[PDB]
Amino acid sequence: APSFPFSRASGPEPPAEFAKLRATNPVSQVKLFDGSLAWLVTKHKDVCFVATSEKLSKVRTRQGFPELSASGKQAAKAKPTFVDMDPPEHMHQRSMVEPTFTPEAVKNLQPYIQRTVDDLLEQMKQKGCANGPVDLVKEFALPVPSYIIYTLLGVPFNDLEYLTQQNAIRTNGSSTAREASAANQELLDYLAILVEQRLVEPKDDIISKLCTEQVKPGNIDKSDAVQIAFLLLVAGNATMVNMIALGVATLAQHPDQLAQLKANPSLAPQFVEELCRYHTASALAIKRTAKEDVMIGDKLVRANEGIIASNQSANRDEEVFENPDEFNMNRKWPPQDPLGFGFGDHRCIAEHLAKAELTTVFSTLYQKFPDLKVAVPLGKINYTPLNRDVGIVDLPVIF
Ligand code: HEM
Repeated sequence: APSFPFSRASGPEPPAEFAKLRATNPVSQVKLFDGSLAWLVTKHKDVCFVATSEKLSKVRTRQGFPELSASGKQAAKAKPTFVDMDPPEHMHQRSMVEPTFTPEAVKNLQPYIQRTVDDLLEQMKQKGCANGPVDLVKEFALPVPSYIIYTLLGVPFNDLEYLTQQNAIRTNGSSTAREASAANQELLDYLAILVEQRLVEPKDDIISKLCTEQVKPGNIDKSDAVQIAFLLLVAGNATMVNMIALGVATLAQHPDQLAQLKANPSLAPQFVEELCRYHTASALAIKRTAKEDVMIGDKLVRANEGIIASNQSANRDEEVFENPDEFNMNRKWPPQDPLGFGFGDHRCIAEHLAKAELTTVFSTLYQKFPDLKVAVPLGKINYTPLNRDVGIVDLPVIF
């Protein structure tokens, strides 16, 4: 049983193991850091099965759950939020904050997403590059998703820059465990104060809605509200930052596509669709434990055994996506859903918001900076460690 997670074949590529497994052993056992075993599912149809089967559980207190790291096993001890719940608890809590993320709500949020992007671009422009290239991640990819979610949660404008920096420290590879936990506790402390404040004088934000609709009636307590707000903040932020950076690098990598996008920003939506399929920046979030025996392919997964369903592999499944390893914004899409945001009840709560942010970014970036260019050989791009999810640490650009 090979050790898992696997390492990316190279900076921008997925682990080489998946293609081989999809062809010769689509459902196989892998070995986790603690020596335990787990079933790895690599085919699109099977990943969808795991994501929706009622015989599988997301509860991390179940023996057999596939924790992939030492830290993961520790976090599994904290009280759970909806990300780690099964029905009926799952939707009972998730529906408390879903309103803000509906397709309709996100459509109404579009002008705000656009002004946020426009302002950040203007700041990056007036920040010039006269004395050298700028780091597109720090100056743009990081603040876009950060300012948006923080603002949606209820954070005041003046605190955005500092809070964006602290949240980044949580996941920065350079941060020490101490600095990471310190930033973590700090954000939690800050949200606690926001909840106390909003309980007294509610405003138009997620935290206020939680306080008024759930804390006051007694449906959840203050700490619960804090944890839910924290989940929404930390869940997909770092992924959003990486997707934006990955998007720019990909366009640099494929001049033809960039030319087409520049000529027709209306293609932004399809570019984003292909990006979320091609670069599956969140590939280790579909995990379960079997509540009872379940058959998947030619394998029997016994009760209490763990399962990891790779949506990254599913997104390269040649049986669903023709020429899966080719980035093609003009790709002819199959009836099957790409799985960059998961599948089933747990499907990313912010999928529509995420796509709206990316679409806004790629329909505006090259309009503002037609000559935007990565100011370093593409082969030198600073990617996240190969043993981690795909992403980019920093990206020097000129425009
Ligand atoms: C391009 C960026 C993003 C990607 C690629 C992404 C991907 C994912 C994936 C793969 C899952 C697992 C879904 C499943 O269990 O099937 C997920 C869950 C989740 N994401 Fe995201 N996400 C992104 C952005 C966001 C943002 C912006 C937020 C925060 C506002 C967010 C909040 C969450 C939450 C709370 C869950 C858990 C949902 C549940 O279990 O019910 N995501 N995301």
